[PDB]
Amino acid sequence: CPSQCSCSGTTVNCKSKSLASVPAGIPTTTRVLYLNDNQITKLEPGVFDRLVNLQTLWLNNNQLTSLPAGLFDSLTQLTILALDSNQLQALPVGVFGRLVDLQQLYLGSNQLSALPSAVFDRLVHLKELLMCCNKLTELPRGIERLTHLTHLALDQNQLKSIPHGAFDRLSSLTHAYLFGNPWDCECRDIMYLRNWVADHTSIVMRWDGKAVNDPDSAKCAGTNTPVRAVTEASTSPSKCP
Ligand SMILES: CC(=O)N[C@H]1[C@H](O[C@H]2[C@@H](O)[C@@H](CO)O[C@@H](O[C@H]3[C@H](O)[C@@H](O)[C@@H](O)O[C@@H]3CO)[C@@H]2O)O[C@H](CO)[C@@H](O[C@@H]2O[C@H](CO)[C@H](O)[C@H](O)[C@H]2O)[C@@H]1O
Repeated sequence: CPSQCSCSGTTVNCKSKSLASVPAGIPTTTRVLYLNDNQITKLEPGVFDRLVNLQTLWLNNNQLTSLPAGLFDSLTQLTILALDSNQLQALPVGVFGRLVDLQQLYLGSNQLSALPSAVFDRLVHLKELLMCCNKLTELPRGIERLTHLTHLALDQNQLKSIPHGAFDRLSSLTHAYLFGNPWDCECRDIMYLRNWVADHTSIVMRWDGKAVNDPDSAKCAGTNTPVRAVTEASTSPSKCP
């Protein structure tokens, strides 16, 4: 056990310990690793290579700005990875490529404006993808193939539309967060999101400390009128960015 942390069973608790770096002494037997709520500014390559039994890894609420390539490649049994509330500016290609059993991925509250094109291609069992509070301008490629998603959080980004058909195979969705985006309702491309929301009013959620069903929470930029109320006649292909 790291001297700054407490350990019990296969759980290592390094949460809220004012840590500036990942401490030594985490047993290779560890299955749950709390490193959240610290001041970790970077993760060294190979730091997780020894921890092949991890199933849940909490790196949220730190000061991470980048991740080295291959950082997680040994964590083949990982099912939850939390990276929210950091300062991640970009991700390397294949950063999640080996996390084939991952079920929950937290990326909200970073500085991401795009993702590598194949970032989710191997996450065939993913159920929750929460990426609020970044600066995304397009739906990341690959999300349309995460057919097992129950939770998809895209709120508080910079999305203007959703590519046609992107949500149609996400038939297990129960929670979709779309508020806080500047949806461009004069552009003809908004019609897919409009049509999809109108058919899935029960799964569009707002957030006041918790999920609250609100299909009007996806709002048009400027008028702040509901996206699902847009008429096609009011839109035009020539009014798109
Ligand atoms: C990894 C994760 O669960 N992230 C979500 C985040 O989790 C916070 C929540 O569990 C609260 C519950 O009290 O605890 C916070 O942790 C505390 C900790 O308990 C304290 O002892 C001390 O250490 O400080 C930390 C941090 O303050 C967890 O961080 O909760 C937020 C919402 O508050 C979620 O973000 C929302 O996600 C929604 C989709 O699910 C939606 O997009 C919404 O807009 C987001 O705000 C994190 O996903």
